[PDB]
Amino acid sequence: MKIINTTRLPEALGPYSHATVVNGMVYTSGQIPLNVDGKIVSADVQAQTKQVLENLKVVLEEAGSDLNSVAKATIFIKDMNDFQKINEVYGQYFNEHKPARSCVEVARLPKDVKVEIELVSKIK
Amino acid sequence: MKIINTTRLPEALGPYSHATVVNGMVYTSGQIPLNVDGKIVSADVQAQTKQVLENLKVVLEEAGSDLNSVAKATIFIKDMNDFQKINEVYGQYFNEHKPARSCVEVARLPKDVKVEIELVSKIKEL
Amino acid sequence: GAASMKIINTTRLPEALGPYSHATVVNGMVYTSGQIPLNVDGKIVSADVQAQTKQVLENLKVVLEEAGSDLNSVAKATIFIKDMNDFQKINEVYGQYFNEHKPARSCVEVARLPKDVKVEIELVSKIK
Repeated sequence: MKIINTTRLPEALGPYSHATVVNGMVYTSGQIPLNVDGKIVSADVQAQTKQVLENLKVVLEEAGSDLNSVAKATIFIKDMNDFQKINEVYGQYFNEHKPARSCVEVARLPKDVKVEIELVSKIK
Repeated sequence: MKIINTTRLPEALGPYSHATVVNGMVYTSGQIPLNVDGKIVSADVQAQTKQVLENLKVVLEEAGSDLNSVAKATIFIKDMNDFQKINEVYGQYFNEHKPARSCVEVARLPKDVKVEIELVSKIKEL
Repeated sequence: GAASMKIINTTRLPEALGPYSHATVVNGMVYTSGQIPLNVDGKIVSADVQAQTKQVLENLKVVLEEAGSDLNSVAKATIFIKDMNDFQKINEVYGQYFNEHKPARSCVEVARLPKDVKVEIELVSKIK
């Protein structure tokens, strides 16, 4: 069991970590579109999707993995009408390597963000 | 990292794959009740549940797993008042083998379907 | 032919009625079913959200123990909730259980939970 916490990201306040690594796999926390100051970056859903994926890129790096090693993503979104915008940004991060995915519209996310994404990835 | 795609499902057009296999485990994408032509098969929630599970069966089999090898299912539904009906269909597929599961009602699913199911399963004999 | 794993169903909790099990153990990981706040008699324990969160975490402690795991071995939790206004109260209880070890987590507001409960939690854990 390894605990992954990096000051390269907005701190996990309270009782969670950015990721764990266990049995050769990285389990990330859900990322939301905060910058390193813990501010929501934009109201724009594309901009939020980018911040999320950038944050996750960092977690994967710090955990000993990368984007091309991701097995599964779960995308929780506030509006399914944003799906095409989100998908466009997501497809910039997952271009050649295409993980398994689920995407659902939830009722509400932390801090009223529009998109939250969690990954399961293999250690390199 | 093995990427799984099967021509018995509608083509993964978009940045995903029907499933991946990593460390002897299969992670499927969430399946929705589309046939191979990308069309929703029925409005009926039981017919949708059946199509989801048949779609998952083909993904598992293409990956070298099967429904009896499932570790965990997550069932996202549009209406909890349909739970017992969805449950009845799911129990026809998971009769002998009873994996772990969660089931929650979401606000909306892709293409306004009523049910989406993802699975984590183990590869047979390796 | 089926891939080898251990199915967990303990008499310490209300039976999983129908086509699921309390947990599975596969390739050194425990996958729990989502736990809702049912008491030893199978009933919703209380309307209070902190009582429900306690009951969920105590149920999950049971499942993890019976599977050969423990809270210190959890990789990832997902907390599904009915109302983000309960998050502070839920988090206060969660943090009492995950005080020394802090797993990866996601928390989302869903439209509805089984039995109209306010919180449901699932875990993925290592064998201890």
